[PDB]
Amino acid sequence: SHAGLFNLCVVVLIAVNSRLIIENLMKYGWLIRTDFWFSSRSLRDWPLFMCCISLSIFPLAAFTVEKLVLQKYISEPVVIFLHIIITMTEVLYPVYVTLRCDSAFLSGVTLMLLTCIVWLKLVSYAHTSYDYYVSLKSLAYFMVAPTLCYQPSYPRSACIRKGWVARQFAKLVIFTGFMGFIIEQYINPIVRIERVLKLSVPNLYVWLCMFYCFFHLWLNILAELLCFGDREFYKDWWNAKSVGDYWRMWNMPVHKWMVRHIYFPCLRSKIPKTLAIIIAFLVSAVFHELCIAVPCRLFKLWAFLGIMFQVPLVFITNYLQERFGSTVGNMIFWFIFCIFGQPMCVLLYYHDLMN
Amino acid sequence: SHAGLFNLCVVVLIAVNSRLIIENLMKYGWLIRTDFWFSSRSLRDWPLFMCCISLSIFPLAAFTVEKLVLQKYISEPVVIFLHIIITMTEVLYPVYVTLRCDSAFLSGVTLMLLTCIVWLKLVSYAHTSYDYYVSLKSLAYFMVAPTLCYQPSYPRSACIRKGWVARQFAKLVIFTGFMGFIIEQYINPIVRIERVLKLSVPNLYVWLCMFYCFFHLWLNILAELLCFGDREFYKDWWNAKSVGDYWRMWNMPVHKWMVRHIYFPCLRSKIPKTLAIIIAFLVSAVFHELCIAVPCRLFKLWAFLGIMFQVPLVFITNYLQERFGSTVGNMIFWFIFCIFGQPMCVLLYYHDLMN
Ligand SMILES: CCCCCCCC/C=C\CCCCCCCC(=O)OC[C@H](COC(=O)CCCCCCC/C=C/CCCCCCCC)OC(=O)CCCCCCC/C=C\CCCCCCCC
Ligand SMILES: CCCCCCCC/C=C\CCCCCCCC(=O)OC[C@H](COC(=O)CCCCCCC/C=C/CCCCCCCC)OC(=O)CCCCCCC/C=C\CCCCCCCC
Ligand SMILES: CCCCCCCC/C=C\CCCCCCCC(=O)O
Ligand SMILES: CCCCCCCC/C=C\CCCCCCCC(=O)O
Repeated sequence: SHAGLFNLCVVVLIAVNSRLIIENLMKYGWLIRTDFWFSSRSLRDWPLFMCCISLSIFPLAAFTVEKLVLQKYISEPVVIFLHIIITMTEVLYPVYVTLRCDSAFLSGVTLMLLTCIVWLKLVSYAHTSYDYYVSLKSLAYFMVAPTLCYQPSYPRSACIRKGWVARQFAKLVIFTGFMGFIIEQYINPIVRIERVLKLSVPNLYVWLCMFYCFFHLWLNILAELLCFGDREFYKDWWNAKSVGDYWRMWNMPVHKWMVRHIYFPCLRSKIPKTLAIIIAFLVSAVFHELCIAVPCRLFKLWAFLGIMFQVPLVFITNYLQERFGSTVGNMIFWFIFCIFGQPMCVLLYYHDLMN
Repeated sequence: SHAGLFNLCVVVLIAVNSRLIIENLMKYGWLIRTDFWFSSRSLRDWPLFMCCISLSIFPLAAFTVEKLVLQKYISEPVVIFLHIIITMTEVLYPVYVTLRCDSAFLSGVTLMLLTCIVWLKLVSYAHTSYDYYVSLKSLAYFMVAPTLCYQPSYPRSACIRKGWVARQFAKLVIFTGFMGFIIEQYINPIVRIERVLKLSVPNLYVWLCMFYCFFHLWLNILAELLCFGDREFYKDWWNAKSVGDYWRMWNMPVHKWMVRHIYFPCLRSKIPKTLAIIIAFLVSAVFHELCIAVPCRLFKLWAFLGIMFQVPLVFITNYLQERFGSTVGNMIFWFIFCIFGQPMCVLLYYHDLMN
């Protein structure tokens, strides 16, 4: 029920290194100096964080495709064409903003992540129903809601616990600081066969702390502050028998965005392989490549090819899970997630950024 | 439900070191050389493993205190005196065997562990009921049963699954070999403030692998071969809010041996502190000191004082868990279990053995 071994990992990586106090060298307010964003309100990161506010205008377009009634100057291919156009400019504008304006790493990462999330929300709004109104602020709650499925009707009318979520925010900032410490003093000295695994041992813990920061801490804080309900935002992916089992429980918001893309809304095409393994993962590869490669300002297509090489890993690991046990299935998931996977998909870009 | 992060730890400590194959130097059948027992059927370990067979004769005595009916030549203090005597000689004979006969470490460890388990089984038989028979082989099943409570009546009338248990035995031998590898190449080079934690980081993983070997693997194999049922042999101790909570779910056999020692069979004395914290833990300290110090053949009383100083940690950590959070309570449990606890309670004796 609780965390358990995560607190063990945190305290043992505190205990391994000699910085037992927050003052490492001198005058450090946190346990690490501010290395994630730093600077101030300057022109380096000014258009990147002002672009995310611009991502509010694309839901505001899409409601004005649907709040415009369908007998009022719009026809049946026109509304789909407007939906495709207002999603495509929504993707293409922050890419141009991040590539033109030279900036840091994390500001581009959060702008691009917000762009991908807003895109998935937009596509889930566009095709989810039958065809001045009474629901004009439903899209303004779905924008800052964790789910990627429209008309949730999940109970907002509840007592907001101002407590617990505050503790969760403290856990969030201290684990982001722990992420920064592991990055600064475990991976940065390495950059300037088994050496790849020696390089990739700390970034697996960095990804584990990333998942604890976003899906358990941040997504529950977001579901609590606007009192969504703190719902199931993932299942037990850490005991993934296969990597295809990993993809269906690491992200319960994205998986419900996939069900319209796989089941009865998309069951009119009747194809097993491309509809689940290729184009549903082409979506995730595009919105991985945009999230990792555009902030580094070099396009080597490594995150895209990493996810597209992780696509045959589904077919290999499901059969290897059927062949071997659920133990060796999870061990081969952890090894294939460590050395050729999502942590290494940011290790390559970090090495290309810091060299 | 599954293991999850344990397979991650196994594969990441495989990936850290360069021995990616079982042939480390030359001719190694396992992934470590045979260092646990080794030798052969020689006179060094001959009386130690022949003493465990002798531990069968003390249940065979105790049934002959109870199959001898209380109207047949025995009175009410005499049966209790016979019970005390046949438990005390049961403890004191393998101590003399291990101390007189100079031998290895693990043979003494398994002899003393069997002595402690047989003692707890004997005490839980002497006082568990009201007062040639029809149940003459019940004590010969309780001897090789995981529980420490008498008259279980748990269903042996079931089909033994020959599968899974075999897989569990393969997991057991490979995790014992992985234990030997971590001991050989992570702790042995260290022996000849933060240096104590640098010494005690691999032994926490060694204890984690010991718990996975004994309580999840070996005890389920034992409960399968005799088709006991593979019952609850521990609960989630890894998310212990306190060490006082850790002691009640690390060992569900020992905890039910403690419930008769605390509740209604032993509630006639009505004392809160000594009946739960001192003399219910003096048992565990004595049968820790017999297990770790007698095989090392030096009596520095370190495991006994380690458990007895681990006793006030219950009183500190219950209030510190009421004060701080369940996250910080688990982190302080993991730190207080790492540096001054059961893994360090074998680290001191291993340092004194290998130097
Ligand atoms: C006049 C005054 C001026 C106006 C003032 C206005 C303020 C301006 C603007 C603010 C933004 C605009 C707000 C508009 C949209 C609101 C959306 C929102 O609030 O959250 C909704 C969303 C969560 O998305 C994120 O948070 C992502 C961002 C988190 C990144 C880190 C960011 C730190 C943040 C701030 C730093 C500030 C600190 C000080 C520095 C300041 C100096 C520089 O939830 C979902 O729906 C998703 C659920 C579905 C999951 C999708 C798939 C899962 C994907 C990934 C898993 C991998 C994640 C790894 C994480 C990568 C990084 C390690
Ligand atoms: C004519 C032919 C000759 C005659 C042939 C006969 C053979 C003679 C004899 C064999 C024994 C006598 C059998 C008689 C009794 C049977 C009892 C039995 O079988 O198990 C019952 C018991 C389990 O106890 C153990 O196994 C403990 C032993 C495991 C130790 C390792 C041992 C490896 C074993 C063998 C090695 C051999 C390999 C080849 C080498 C050979 C060359 C040298 O279960 C419970 O009830 C307990 C549940 C309650 C829990 C109590 C509290 C929890 C405590 C601790 C947690 C910490 C554990 C740390 C682990 C310590 C190590 C790091
Ligand atoms: C090694 C240094 C790490 C620095 C921080 C990490 C930077 C990149 C982090 C995450 C990239 C995106 C991961 C999740 C992608 C899914 C996004 C989506 O599907 O829309
Ligand atoms: C660091 C090297 C490790 C070598 C193997 C470990 C040797 C000792 C292991 C366990 C000792 C006993 C631990 C549990 C004691 C409980 C016994 C009881 O309550 O009867």
